[PDB]
Amino acid sequence: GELRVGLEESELWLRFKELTNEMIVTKNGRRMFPVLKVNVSGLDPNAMYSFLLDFVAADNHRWKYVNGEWVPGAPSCVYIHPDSPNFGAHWMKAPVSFSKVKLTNKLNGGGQIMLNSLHKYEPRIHIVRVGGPQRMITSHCFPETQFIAVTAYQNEEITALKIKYNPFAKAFLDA
Amino acid sequence: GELRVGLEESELWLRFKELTNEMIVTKNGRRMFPVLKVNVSGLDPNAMYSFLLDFVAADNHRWKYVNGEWVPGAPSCVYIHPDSPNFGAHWMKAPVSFSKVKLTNKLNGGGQIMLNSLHKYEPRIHIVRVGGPQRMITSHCFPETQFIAVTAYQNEEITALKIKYNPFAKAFLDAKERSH
DNA sequence: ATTTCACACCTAGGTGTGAAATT
DNA sequence: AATTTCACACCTAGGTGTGAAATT
Ligand code: NA
Repeated sequence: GELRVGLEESELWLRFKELTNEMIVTKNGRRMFPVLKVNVSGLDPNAMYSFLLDFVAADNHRWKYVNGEWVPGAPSCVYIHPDSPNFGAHWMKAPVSFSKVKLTNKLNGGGQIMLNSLHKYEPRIHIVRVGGPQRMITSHCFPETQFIAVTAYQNEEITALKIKYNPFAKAFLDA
Repeated sequence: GELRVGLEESELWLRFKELTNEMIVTKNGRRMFPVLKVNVSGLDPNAMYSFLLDFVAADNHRWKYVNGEWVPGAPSCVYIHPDSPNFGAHWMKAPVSFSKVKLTNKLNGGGQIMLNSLHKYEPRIHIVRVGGPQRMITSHCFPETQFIAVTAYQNEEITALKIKYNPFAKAFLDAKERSH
């Protein structure tokens, strides 16, 4: 196939993956960091597509953080990228960033993807053809972006990188 | 026809309009206030459309504000609404607000609309069918939203209404409510 | 007469913190 | 004790008119 989906900023994602990544989930929705950003080529530049994001279990068991390490102890709803629907040229000319998806531990509203806390999840992206002869769906999972949903950060080394890179955490970037 | 396009918050618009509305233009682009919003019905909920905004000259005069009144003394580039392209159901389920369009006097390529200062303009919206059997471009002009592009507000009565309704001007609101 | 621009002051909201609540 | 919640200080990000200054 012509389609090519690449995870942008993989170096940054692997820095979090190494220490086991954590994404805060809140009742009101919490943005991800790092932000999932995808590079796409191979779409028809003049065809219409919608990008979808959901979250798949990365394993089967509940997780627990004890003594500085992670120990064992259903697919989410889908989020539509706010640029959808759009032509393939739009999706290809710049990386598709899911900067506005919010993760939550309660089904309290729309636009927020509910996650079960202390479980490992893998982001999965779907490219949906809009108005073609037939339905085209492609799935793309990125192992580098696996994480455990938490209500509070467990590994402080993750907290440090979150502070180091998320501009919204700049006030804590003193140390 | 089936299509129906009407202006949201027309009452607010006509408050500026009967004073002679004014829109600041800057080098880096200035958002409009009030924001142009339209209610759409009659579109095919499953067909694809884009919404386009441009500005047509409301007359041939240059304009001048002297002693508390206005006096005599080419269509713009088009702004594509950020929700474009989208299904008719998306356009119809809520007003189409052009809250992010920026008006400038120095066209420097940032997606902003260059206008001529001290000229009178009328927002004009275009609904364009996206990838149908054939073209469909409608146009809708809203006489209520006519305005004069300015580098600085001339009519303080207009400035007061900006301060009263634009929440980004809230810092000046209390002193304005104590006037007259 | 007209345009420019740094500025204070806002809207709007995204961070981790840490005390507290919940279990 | 493990986990969740929440008000908070502190930021990013950027939209206002003001009025002193600059430009014509
Ligand atoms: Na400009």
